[PDB]
Amino acid sequence: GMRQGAGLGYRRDLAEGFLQLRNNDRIQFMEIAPENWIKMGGFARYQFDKVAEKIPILIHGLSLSLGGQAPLDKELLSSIKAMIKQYNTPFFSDHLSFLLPMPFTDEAVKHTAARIREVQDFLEIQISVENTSYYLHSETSTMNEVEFLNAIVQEANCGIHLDVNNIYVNAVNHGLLDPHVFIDNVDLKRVNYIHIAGTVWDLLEYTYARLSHMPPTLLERFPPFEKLCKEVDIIHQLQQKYVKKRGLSWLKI
Ligand SMILES: C[As](C)(=O)[O-]
Ligand SMILES: [Fe+3]
Ligand SMILES: [Fe+3]
Repeated sequence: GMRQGAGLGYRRDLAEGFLQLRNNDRIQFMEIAPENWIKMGGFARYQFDKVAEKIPILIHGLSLSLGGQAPLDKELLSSIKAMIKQYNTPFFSDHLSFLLPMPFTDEAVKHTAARIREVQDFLEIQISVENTSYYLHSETSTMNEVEFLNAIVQEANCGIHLDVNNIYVNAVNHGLLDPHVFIDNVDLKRVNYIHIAGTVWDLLEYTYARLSHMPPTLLERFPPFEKLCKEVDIIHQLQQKYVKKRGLSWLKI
């Protein structure tokens, strides 16, 4: 325990800056993918484990493919459960995929929701689903992106890991959903984790003005460590502006 506030993602090449952090007052938590942890060497893992003595961890995975057709990877799920136990961190988020369009249909909602309920049963925790950029919008879609997300997470009864940039990117690429309409309609009571990497900064403020609580917010990004820490201080200063002005509580994971 315990994750709250503003954090930074772990990379083997930032290990020297992470290992010099004397506490988690500034970098309040870090993020790691299981796909990278699993394939760490002995010394890379040592450095990581040594940083995890001071800086708590959230697990955000790349490859579980929650809306995919291939059966769920039990070898991967087992490493996720092992990490949750090892680092004492009862959180997990991943993505829907990764050519073809991602159709926002009820058939895909029911399919994805059902797999998320299986992942939840195995891990014995509730997971969060991250909104991602998609390349091709399906002609067959019966709903828009925020409807789709909302529907999946309400039918799986899981959280939302909200990525601000991915909202902006789907608005730029497709022109289908105003990022302001997105945030106004997202099930914000379910957002327990946020990612941010100008107009996008303002979408963070727009979200912060509307959430029910203040979740952990990670700077997602190759610049030098202390620059990355100054960017994290700004996310945090922005969090405190909104916790103060709106009387919010900090969500602690
Ligand atoms: C780096 As992403 C598209 O999973 O927020
Ligand atoms: Fe992601
Ligand atoms: Fe992200």
